[PDB]
Amino acid sequence: SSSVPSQKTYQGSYGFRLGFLHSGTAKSVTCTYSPALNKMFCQLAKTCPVQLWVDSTPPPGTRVRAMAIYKQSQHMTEVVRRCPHHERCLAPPQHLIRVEGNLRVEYLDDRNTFRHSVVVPYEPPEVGSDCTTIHYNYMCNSSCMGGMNRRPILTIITLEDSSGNLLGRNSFEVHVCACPGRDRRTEEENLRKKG
Amino acid sequence: SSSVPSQKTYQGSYGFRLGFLHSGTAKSVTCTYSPALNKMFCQLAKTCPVQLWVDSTPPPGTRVRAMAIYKQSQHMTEVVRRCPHHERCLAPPQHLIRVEGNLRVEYLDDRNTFRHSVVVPYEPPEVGSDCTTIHYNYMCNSSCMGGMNRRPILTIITLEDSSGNLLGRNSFEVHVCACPGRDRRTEEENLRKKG
Amino acid sequence: SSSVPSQKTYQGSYGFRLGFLHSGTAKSVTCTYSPALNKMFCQLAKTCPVQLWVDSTPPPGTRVRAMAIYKQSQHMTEVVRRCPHHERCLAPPQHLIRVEGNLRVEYLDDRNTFRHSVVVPYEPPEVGSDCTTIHYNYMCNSSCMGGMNRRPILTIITLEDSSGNLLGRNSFEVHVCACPGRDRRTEEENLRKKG
Amino acid sequence: SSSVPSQKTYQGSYGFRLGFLHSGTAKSVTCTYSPALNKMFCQLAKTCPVQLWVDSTPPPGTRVRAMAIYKQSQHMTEVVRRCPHHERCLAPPQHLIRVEGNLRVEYLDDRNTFRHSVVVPYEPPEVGSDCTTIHYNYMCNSSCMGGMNRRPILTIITLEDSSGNLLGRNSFEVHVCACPGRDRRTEEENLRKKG
DNA sequence: GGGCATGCCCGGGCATGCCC
DNA sequence: GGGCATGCCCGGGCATGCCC
Ligand SMILES: [Zn+2]
Ligand SMILES: [Zn+2]
Ligand SMILES: [Zn+2]
Ligand SMILES: [Zn+2]
Repeated sequence: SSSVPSQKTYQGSYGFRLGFLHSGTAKSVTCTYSPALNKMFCQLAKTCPVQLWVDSTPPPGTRVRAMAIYKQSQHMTEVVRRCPHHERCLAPPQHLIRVEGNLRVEYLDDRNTFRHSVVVPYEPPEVGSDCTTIHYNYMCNSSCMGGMNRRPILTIITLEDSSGNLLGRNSFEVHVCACPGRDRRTEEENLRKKG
Repeated sequence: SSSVPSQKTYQGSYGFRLGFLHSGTAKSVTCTYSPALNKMFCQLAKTCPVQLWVDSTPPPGTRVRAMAIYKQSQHMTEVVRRCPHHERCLAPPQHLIRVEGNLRVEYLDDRNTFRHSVVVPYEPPEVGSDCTTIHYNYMCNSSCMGGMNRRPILTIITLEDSSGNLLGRNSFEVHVCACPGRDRRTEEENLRKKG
Repeated sequence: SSSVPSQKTYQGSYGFRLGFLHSGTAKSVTCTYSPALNKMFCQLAKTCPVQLWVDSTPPPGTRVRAMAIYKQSQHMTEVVRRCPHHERCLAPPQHLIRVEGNLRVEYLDDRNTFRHSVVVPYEPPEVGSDCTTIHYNYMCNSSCMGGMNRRPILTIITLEDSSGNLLGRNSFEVHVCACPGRDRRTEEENLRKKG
Repeated sequence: SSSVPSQKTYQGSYGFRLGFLHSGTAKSVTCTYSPALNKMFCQLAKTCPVQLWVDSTPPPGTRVRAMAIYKQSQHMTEVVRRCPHHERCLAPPQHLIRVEGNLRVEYLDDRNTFRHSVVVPYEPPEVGSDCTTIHYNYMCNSSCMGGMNRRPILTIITLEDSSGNLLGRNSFEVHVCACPGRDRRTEEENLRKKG
């Protein structure tokens, strides 16, 4: 059995999709999302709100899981972990991705694949709104030595029922950096000029 | 009975064929496939994704075997092994080909032919995709002294049922090297100018 | 009592001084010493030869101690350590400075000051030469996150008798980096243009 | 105590010096010596005759020892060994340097420094000649992967009495290669043009 | 002996954490 | 927000085992 989780978008029978909030591109804005690149640019240990959108309401007991994988083919089979520095200085210190502001968060270390994930219960949007927001946190920069070490990652968000069935899957690239607005504008300019 | 395994393409009743991802020809790209040559150019100990495509779904318990053989007639009967340097510094150290990212990988040392092979279970593409990707690893350069020693090899991929029936066979040439982009462009140029 | 060791040059009654071998300024030469800056530029985990010169021969049992301290006033009281990444992947893993090629090397963790040092016996130059060379090793880049973190250090070399009397002291600045030739030429140019 | 043996020439009270025979510079001559570079160019596993010259006859029981060390500073503390390939395919297989045609040859693995050496008894030149020749053999190319790996070496010849006293020391650089005449002419031309 | 292929050295230059 | 320093990617090119 493969230890590499799928990243292919699966909107599923519930119409599962992600949403992200517009940001305003200061050089060091705390987070900013590029629709053209399907890529979040954000700062380490700071809030990265992700919206959950569904056409049909999931069944009770549905869970929302987040997992990071390296985007490039030569690194895909390597588990994404926190670097030794940020690990040394609740959430186990080896986990890259945290969820803030949720009382039912669980951190999994898969017994077979060794991959990390963080799971919270799915809550339908309150009577009166269109989506559900999760406050994620990335605890390393993409550049961290001994961790992501300048390798781009994807975050895989899966909607799963209590029985474990995959109900939906979406993914976005993440670049954790000191200056999200600068790096977003640079990669988007490179895309237009040399893409 | 012959100890030289067949390399002849046998697409079989299941329409078995291999696929490879386009790469972009940097001089030292980690892997790049040449369709004109049916030849993978890749770097040692780095991921080499190979796609499995089928027209019909194989029965349960189907396995996928990979095995290296020397391409040239005068070397065909010699077992392809890891060189002593890379052998010394679950995969046995003598095996050239490894599979990354699979929990059910098996390494075989044939009791009679002494040939090495690595086997994983066949998994059908997930509901929502067209092929299955295996992450292969070549643990020597083609040039390694005491190993391949600058001799070209073929990788033979066989689809086999649990009973051992050959369901399909495909093969591609491999050149493991420091600069796959350079060597691919050089051989393709030699093919055009002097082939 | 102060836990900050002295860096002031004390050539002493034995005429103790340090020497360094000229290098040739390739961009990524493994080590190169700048006399104008009294500064070694070297690569991590690679040999950095340091010459011991004396006018008078030290008594038997003399020892040679090396110790790193931060050069800048605001960091001087912080112990120089290996960063967590290089620590994790006879020399204790927390020590920045190692000595290669000596059978009588000792690594000290000071019980009171917590500072690290590495000591070898002093050997007089062999009948027929002018100095004694010690092969030092710096196990982090100056830029290492969670370690030196881009802060310049000094290496303090003390000649001590077996009783612990300070016989001599010398020091040089160290910049461990990927391209010692580039960084040396850049700092020397900044010194000339704006020093 | 240092584990790096001295390479400094010590002609000593017996006037100890090496001699080498003129060769004639075919591209692949089996061995050829460059006086300008004090450097032997030779082929692997082939005879490399070295002459021993003395002004005064050594005492009975004098021994002749040969030992290889890396010439460059960043490799000097590493023991010079045979590569895994030539080790796998009398003299222990890990030893680079052998002596041919001598019935009293000894191979030492130093218990403390781990360095290899090969020793034969010193014989004075027969009544009627000026020097004594030893037939050395280098069992790897300088290029061998996992061995010298393209790093230049020195051979240190020491004349020692039976008690262990150093009587004399000389050294020459060695380049073991397929084409000694080509590589000698190339390095000598580079010396004139860019030295 | 002439010349090719290939592992790796080499300097130019990019990206990114952080000083200013 | 502008700009510097630095680890490392990148293509040019050298050296060397071996084919011819
Ligand atoms: Zn980190
Ligand atoms: Zn190998
Ligand atoms: Zn470090
Ligand atoms: Zn060898």
